[PDB]
Amino acid sequence: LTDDGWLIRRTSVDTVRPFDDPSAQWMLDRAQARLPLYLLHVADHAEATPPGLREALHAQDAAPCDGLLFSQYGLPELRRRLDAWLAADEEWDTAAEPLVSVAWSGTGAAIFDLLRMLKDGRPGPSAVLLPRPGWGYDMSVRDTGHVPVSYEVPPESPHGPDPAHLEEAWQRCRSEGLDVACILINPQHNPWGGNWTPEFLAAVAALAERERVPVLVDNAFYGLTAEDVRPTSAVRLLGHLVGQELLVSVRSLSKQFACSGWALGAVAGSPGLVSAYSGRWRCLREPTAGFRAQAAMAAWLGGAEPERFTRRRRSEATRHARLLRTTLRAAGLPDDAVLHHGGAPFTLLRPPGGSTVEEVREQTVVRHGVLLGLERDARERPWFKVWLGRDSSVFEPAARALGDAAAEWRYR
Amino acid sequence: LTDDGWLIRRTSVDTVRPFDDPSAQWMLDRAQARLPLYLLHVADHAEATPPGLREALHAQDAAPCDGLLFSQYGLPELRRRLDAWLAADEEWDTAAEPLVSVAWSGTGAAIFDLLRMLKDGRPGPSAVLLPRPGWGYDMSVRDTGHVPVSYEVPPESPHGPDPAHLEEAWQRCRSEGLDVACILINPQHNPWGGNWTPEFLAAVAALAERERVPVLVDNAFYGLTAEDVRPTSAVRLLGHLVGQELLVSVRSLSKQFACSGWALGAVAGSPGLVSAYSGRWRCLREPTAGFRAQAAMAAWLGGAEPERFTRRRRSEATRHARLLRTTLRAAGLPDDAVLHHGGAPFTLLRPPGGSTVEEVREQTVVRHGVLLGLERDARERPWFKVWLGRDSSVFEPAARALGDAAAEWRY
Repeated sequence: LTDDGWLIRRTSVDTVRPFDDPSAQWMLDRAQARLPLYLLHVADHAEATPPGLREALHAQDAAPCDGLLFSQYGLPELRRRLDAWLAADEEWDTAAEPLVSVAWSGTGAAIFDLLRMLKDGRPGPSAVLLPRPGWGYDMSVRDTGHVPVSYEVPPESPHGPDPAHLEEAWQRCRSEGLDVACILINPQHNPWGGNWTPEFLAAVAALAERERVPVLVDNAFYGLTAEDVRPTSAVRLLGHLVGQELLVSVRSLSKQFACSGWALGAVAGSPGLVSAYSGRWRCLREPTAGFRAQAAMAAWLGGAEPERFTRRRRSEATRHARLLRTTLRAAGLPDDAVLHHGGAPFTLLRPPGGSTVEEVREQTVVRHGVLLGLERDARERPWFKVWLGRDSSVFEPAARALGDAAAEWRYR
Repeated sequence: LTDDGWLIRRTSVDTVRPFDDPSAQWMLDRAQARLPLYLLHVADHAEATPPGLREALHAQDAAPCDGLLFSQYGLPELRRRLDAWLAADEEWDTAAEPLVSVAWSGTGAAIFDLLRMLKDGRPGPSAVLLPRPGWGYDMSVRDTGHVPVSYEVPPESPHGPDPAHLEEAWQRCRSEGLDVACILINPQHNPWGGNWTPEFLAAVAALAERERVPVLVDNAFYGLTAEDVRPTSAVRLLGHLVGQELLVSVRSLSKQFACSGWALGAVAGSPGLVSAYSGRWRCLREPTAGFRAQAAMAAWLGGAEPERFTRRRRSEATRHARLLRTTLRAAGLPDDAVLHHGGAPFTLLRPPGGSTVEEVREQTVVRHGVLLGLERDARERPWFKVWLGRDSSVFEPAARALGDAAAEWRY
């Protein structure tokens, strides 16, 4: 499990094309050739679950736990664990009175359900303010009936956007005649890894309060900052929006805790928004599924292994950022072509000048097995995105292989 | 476990109201009093999984299997398994060339994604033809931008609707100026338990072909007919629509195989519709989740237990329909107040005349612990729906309690 070929040979090889993105074939060809493959382009930890988690899944054989459950909020032993755990972990305002609900099919799907909820009763053209680049929010915005109007997040900024970026996007809503339905923020940001500021959050809150527009917080990486980076807690700083029906946060558990297949998460915030989400806008569409996974996670999350695993992941993200930096320096990259902000486990690489970046991307897989992400800034300048949150057993050889590849890159 | 109170005490008791339907409180009060509770209103088998299925989850510890998958169609070992299994079980037309895809968050959710895919590119008002009553299709139709235009399915018909019912619905689309986007059918029908006819399916196919409208088949209960009832196979009879991009079926595995929490199912049919569903209209919304559950179910489906479990469920459903008929005759109900058609595991009870049916429904829980479903026909006449697909360990005491309740009813 020191590389990722096994994952593609099992989950991608099929008698149908597994997806039509060009990277699908790059990954297949590398994996089927049984050559080392390193997937640094998607933020997963597929190589292992945390200690104790699979055991917790098996322990739930003690009682029947594979039927549908009779709560629109998820399994109560999980829901109340998340309420306590999130309030402590994110340092929620004790004077706010939020409601917490389980999401059991992915927080991207919870965002979709939240956005279609906010389209209800809105005949007029509507906008969602969202970061660009963002983690797949754009299609959920379009598919739920809104216009995506993005605010720029520069890759170079260790703190992500500034209020001026939000204002520019708001002014495009003004001139396009689009009613703003939601402001979506991602303070520990995928893909750039910025840690967003109280300044920016206050600008978001002021716009929310002025226009009566809810804020949607994606906290997937709140718990995965670098060791020397204290995450900005948007729910703490925006606590006054809870009682105004202007705040909902979503936070995947399966990302931080290396169980992406279980698709468990928390939806929390204003009680009207969250109760409407949970029943009307989620449980009419999907079943009350995930009984066993929720019970296993309630037992696991209530114990001692979550803190140990989180501390491990944050120490790895820090060490891997440092190892990538020195590896790429030894390969000949200039210091300023390697950025790591510590708000989420991503390192950003400026691709070598003058080559077609998609070609460099493919040749890195073909020649050395490493698949990186590709993002672009507001002027379409390309950046490679390197996910750092793999176990060291995979990241150490992946880093070495990327060092081999980057020595073939020309920096002038 | 010979009742259901354990399930409500674990999954409904909380510091928030679990849902605002009045039945939530009836269920809580009975369960929290630790008096026998029998949930016969939802088609689940929460009391137990089939032999070998939980063991299959353990066996998957042998390799890492809790990350995201790199296929928009689900885990290949499951998808391949379902393709072969469905083609044999439903006797698909060997001349058709369908595509099969895994659904991993519920087939009601797959229907939602299919319906919103069919709204794409349609500014004009559009309709979905659907049965009334149906299993929750109506809100997916509305929430994906269509107008629900229902065709009547009479509870009394052991074969469900006739072509005239479909035509009446189509004519309402015509007079309202609604463009038909989809015809949804449920041949082994929830809630009435009819087994729909080749006649009706032929009328559906003729309408689909004439108007170029895809058919969406819900086959949740295809494998759960009574012992003496061969299910009508819509995909077999509609095989010619596959190549025309006019057929998609959805089939939950988790109902038949008593693992509803795993929310695994199959989406199958026209390759353009199914590939567009799988990627564009599902994987941009949902993560490629369910690795371990899909792997466990693929392994389990490769053994001998699934066929044994299915035979057992069908035997139980048939025995339970018989036991309810005898129990309710002894309680004083007329024969025409107790219907079981055998197309799915439901018995229909006509409530006592002159009582308020929601009151009778509540009092049956309060006094005897039995929760029945409530449906109505096209003239709003009420019927209780009794789910039969529970283990006998639960159903036998449930039937005794329902007999006790029904003896208090006036016929």
